[PDB]
Amino acid sequence: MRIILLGAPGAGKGTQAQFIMEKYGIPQISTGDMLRAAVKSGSELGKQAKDIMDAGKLVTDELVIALVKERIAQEDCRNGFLLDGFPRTIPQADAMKEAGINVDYVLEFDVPDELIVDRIVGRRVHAPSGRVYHVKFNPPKVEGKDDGTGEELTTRKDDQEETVRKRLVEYHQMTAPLIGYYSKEAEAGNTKYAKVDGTKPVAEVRADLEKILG
Ligand SMILES: Nc1ncnc2c1ncn2[C@@H]1O[C@H](COP(=O)(O)OP(=O)(O)OP(=O)(O)OP(=O)(O)OP(=O)(O)OC[C@H]2O[C@@H](n3cnc4c(N)ncnc43)[C@H](O)[C@@H]2O)[C@@H](O)[C@H]1O
Repeated sequence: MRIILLGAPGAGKGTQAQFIMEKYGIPQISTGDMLRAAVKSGSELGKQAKDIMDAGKLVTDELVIALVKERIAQEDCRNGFLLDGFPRTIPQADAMKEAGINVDYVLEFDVPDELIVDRIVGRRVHAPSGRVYHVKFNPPKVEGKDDGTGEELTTRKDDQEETVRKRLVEYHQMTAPLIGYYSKEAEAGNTKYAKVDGTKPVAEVRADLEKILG
């Protein structure tokens, strides 16, 4: 099956992606992880994102579409995948449609703007796997360590307050309209749409999603 996760910065998409992946056995396609990885390794496809991400702005549709195409062509996506942080704009959604990439579920994670900044300062990550934690809301089993590899967790270069605020603006400008776009898609019978309350505890959000996805 094919799923799109939608919602504001910090809404909880990546956290639940992990559960959907390890549960329904489809790969997580995370544009944020992919772009960070490209920057880290200096890969020709995506190293360009470095400064853009630092400024809290969106990377060009052109760049991210290329990355997803390349990722989605891999054997492990043949029977479905989870798009997490993509599409991010209408043109990104349109490209998918032009390329014949329909999806079965669009899942919207609703969180009030006012919870976003506070929430994200607690965020810690394991960049090699893309796993994410929160020091209060979803701590690692061992303080400061990734559960799976025991490596020291880091803080994302773009998780600073000022940068989160810029991302939230860009989100409302460019990304928020995908709610209407995919709702219309659902009204046309092209996919299923569901909104979840992303203010509930992680386990409860996981439970709600299970109800939706079966
Ligand atoms: N398609 C695209 N086009 C153009 N540019 C692109 C692009 N994709 C990426 N980019 C670029 O990359 C930069 C960052 O993009 P990206 O990394 O994709 O997203 P973000 O806006 O930076 O923040 P997230 O979307 O990763 O948050 P989330 O909804 O996954 O929530 P999370 O599960 O982490 O949780 C947040 C925190 O809270 C915790 N938490 C999770 N759920 C809950 C809960 N229910 N209650 C309490 N805490 C919770 C977590 O543990 C964590 O600490 C962009 O600004 C841009 O430059």
